[PDB]
Amino acid sequence: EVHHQKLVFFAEDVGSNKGAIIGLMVGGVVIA
Amino acid sequence: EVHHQKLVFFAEDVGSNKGAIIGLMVGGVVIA
Amino acid sequence: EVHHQKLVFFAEDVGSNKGAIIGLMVGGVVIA
Amino acid sequence: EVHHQKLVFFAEDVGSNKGAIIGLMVGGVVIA
Amino acid sequence: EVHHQKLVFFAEDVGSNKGAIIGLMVGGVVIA
Amino acid sequence: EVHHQKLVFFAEDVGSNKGAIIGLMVGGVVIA
Amino acid sequence: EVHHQKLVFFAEDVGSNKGAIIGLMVGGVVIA
Amino acid sequence: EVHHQKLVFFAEDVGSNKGAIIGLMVGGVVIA
Amino acid sequence: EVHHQKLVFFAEDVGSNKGAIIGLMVGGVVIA
Amino acid sequence: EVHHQKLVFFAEDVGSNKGAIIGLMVGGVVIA
Amino acid sequence: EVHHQKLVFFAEDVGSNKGAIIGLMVGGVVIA
Amino acid sequence: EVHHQKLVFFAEDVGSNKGAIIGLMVGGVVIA
Amino acid sequence: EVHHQKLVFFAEDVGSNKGAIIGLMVGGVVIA
Amino acid sequence: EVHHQKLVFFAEDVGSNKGAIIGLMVGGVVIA
Amino acid sequence: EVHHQKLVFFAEDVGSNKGAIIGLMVGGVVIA
Amino acid sequence: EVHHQKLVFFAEDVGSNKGAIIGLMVGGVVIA
Amino acid sequence: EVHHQKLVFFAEDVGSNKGAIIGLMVGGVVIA
Amino acid sequence: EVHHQKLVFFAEDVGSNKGAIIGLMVGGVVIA
Repeated sequence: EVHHQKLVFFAEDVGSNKGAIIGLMVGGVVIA
Repeated sequence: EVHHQKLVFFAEDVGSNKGAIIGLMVGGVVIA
Repeated sequence: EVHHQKLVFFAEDVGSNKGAIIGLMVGGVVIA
Repeated sequence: EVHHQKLVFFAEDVGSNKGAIIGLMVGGVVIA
Repeated sequence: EVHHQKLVFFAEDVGSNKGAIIGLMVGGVVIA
Repeated sequence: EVHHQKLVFFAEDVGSNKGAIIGLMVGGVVIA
Repeated sequence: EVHHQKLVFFAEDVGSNKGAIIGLMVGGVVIA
Repeated sequence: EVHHQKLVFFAEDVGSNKGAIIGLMVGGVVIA
Repeated sequence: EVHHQKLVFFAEDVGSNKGAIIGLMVGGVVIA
Repeated sequence: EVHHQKLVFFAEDVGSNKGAIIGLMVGGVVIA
Repeated sequence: EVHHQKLVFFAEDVGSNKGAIIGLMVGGVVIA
Repeated sequence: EVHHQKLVFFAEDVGSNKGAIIGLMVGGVVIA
Repeated sequence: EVHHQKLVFFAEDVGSNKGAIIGLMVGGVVIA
Repeated sequence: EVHHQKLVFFAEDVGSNKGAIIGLMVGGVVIA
Repeated sequence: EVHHQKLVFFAEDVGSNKGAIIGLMVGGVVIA
Repeated sequence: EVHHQKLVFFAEDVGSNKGAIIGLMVGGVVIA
Repeated sequence: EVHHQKLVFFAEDVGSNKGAIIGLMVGGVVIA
Repeated sequence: EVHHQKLVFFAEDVGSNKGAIIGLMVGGVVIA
């Protein structure tokens, strides 16, 4: 029982979130 | 089941989420 | 041969979800 | 076995959130 | 409880967050 | 101790956070 | 005769935080 | 002058924090 | 002068902080 | 609008190619 | 190269293409 | 402002290549 | 043309290349 | 021609290269 | 705004190279 | 103001190189 | 009033280079 | 302090190098 690459983003309870972008390789992003 | 690679994004209870884009390779991402 | 890769997005008791997408290879994305 | 990559972002309870972007490599990001 | 590369960001109880960008190799970033 | 790399940023009870960026190789950051 | 790379920034109770940038190699940085 | 590296900045209860930058190599920094 | 690379800065309770930059190589730094 | 995302692994005039695998999200890869 | 996503695995005049696999998502891969 | 993302593992006029693996988010690779 | 983020691993006229592993986030790589 | 984020591991006229690994957030790497 | 993130591990006219490891945030690396 | 970030490891006219590791933040590096 | 931050490990005309490592912060380095 | 930032480990015309380690905050460095 062992993990290697643990990629968790916002993996939990949340109330209000605006503008969520997840990407190892990205570009040109505008969060209004 | 989670083994070695775990790619999760906002995997849980949420109240109000606006704009959720997940991608390893992407471009030009705008959120209102 | 066993696979140890896992990929997923938001998935649970959500209240107000507006604007969601998942893509390993995709460009040009706009959310309202 | 000396490979252990832990990537946890916003992995917890939160109230309000505005502007969330994650990516090992990116280019050009604006937060409102 | 041993980990080689540990990457923890905003991983805890938070009230209100505004402008959060995580990226080992980022460029041209602005937070309002 | 151990020959490992641990990175932590904002991992505790937080109230109001404005302007947060993490990048070992960042260039041009405007935290308003 | 030991060794370890520890990097902890802001890991406790915080109230009003304005301007947070972490990175070994950072160029052109400005906070308000 | 050789041993483990313990990099710790601001690891306690704090009220207000204005202009916080952490990084060995930093060029051109305007902390307003 | 010490031997171990213990870089500890502000590791206790603090009220209000105005301009805080931690790093070995620093150039063109202005605090308000 | 659509951004510009290129993903090239190899080019013409290869010659002797022995072992070439490409995968944005893949696990377990052994090449002779 | 263009205003879109272009994933190039191989090109002409390859000569000897031994061991070629392309998959956006897949686990367990063995090639001679 | 203009932003683009270009990823290239190799180029033309290679000659002889043995053992090539590319993956944005993978785990467990061995080359002979 | 102009480009912001460009991940170049190798170039033309490489000649002989043995053992090439390219990946943003991984864990567990071995080359003969 | 504004190469903001340019990550080059190798250039042209390589000749002979044995054992090459590139990764922003990787771990557990071994080369013969 | 002014900035530029340029990183190069090797240049033209290489010739002979063995054991190459490039990574901003990595750990546990052994080269023969 | 004008600020930039450059990071060069090796230059042209190399010839022969054995054992090269580059990383702003690495833990546990052993070369033969 | 600062120009910029630039770091160079080795220049051109290196010839025969054996055992080389670079990193703003490293823990546990050994060269044969 | 308010001045150009140019860190150079070694210059051109190296010739024969063996065990070259560079880094602001190093730890457990041993050269054979």
